[PDB]
Amino acid sequence: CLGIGSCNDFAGCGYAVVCFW
Repeated sequence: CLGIGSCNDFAGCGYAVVCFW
């Protein structure tokens, strides 16, 4: 759910540094 990384945290919430593959 943060606004710094380039992928997704929790299904639609925002972005992540560790991307869930």
